[PDB]
Amino acid sequence: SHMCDAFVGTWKLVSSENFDDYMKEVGVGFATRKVAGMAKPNMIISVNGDVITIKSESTFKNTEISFILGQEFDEVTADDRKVKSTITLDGGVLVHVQKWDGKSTTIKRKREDDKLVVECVMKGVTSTRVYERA
Ligand SMILES: O=C(O)C1=C(C(=O)Nc2sc3c(c2-c2nc(C4CC4)no2)CCC(F)(F)C3)CCOC1
Ligand SMILES: [Cl-]
Repeated sequence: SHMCDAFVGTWKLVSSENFDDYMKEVGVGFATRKVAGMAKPNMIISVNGDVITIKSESTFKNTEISFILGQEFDEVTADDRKVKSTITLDGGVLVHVQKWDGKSTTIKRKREDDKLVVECVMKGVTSTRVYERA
């Protein structure tokens, strides 16, 4: 067992706040924002040895990353940015930093009660997306 075990499973989106504005800050175009904002993804998190896999599954699009904590990887985001990403565990929080074109955004995942809370931040704009077990 590992601390990361509290994340593993299949999670469904139950609430979203400020996501359109977060996407605007990131640079997502209008049509993608509208379709993304309508999505109700499932988030599937699994671990095999040192490799963590996170899959986001929705209508329109499925995206999946696999990574080792602390080890940078190149990532194509759901909005088609090519970014360089690093994910670490900081005091029980999974912290995902994405860098591209001199910009940065951070996505944090935290277990709070029976929820998986996702906080997305770009400059001063935060979006909070709450998932529950499917
Ligand atoms: O997993 C999340 O809740 C999180 C995110 C999420 O779900 N984004 C989703 S789902 C989803 C899409 C996007 C999306 N994002 C973005 C920019 C903001 C990054 N452009 O498109 C597009 C296609 C889809 F078919 F509609 C399905 C993004 C932020 O980090 C947590
Ligand atoms: Cl780490």
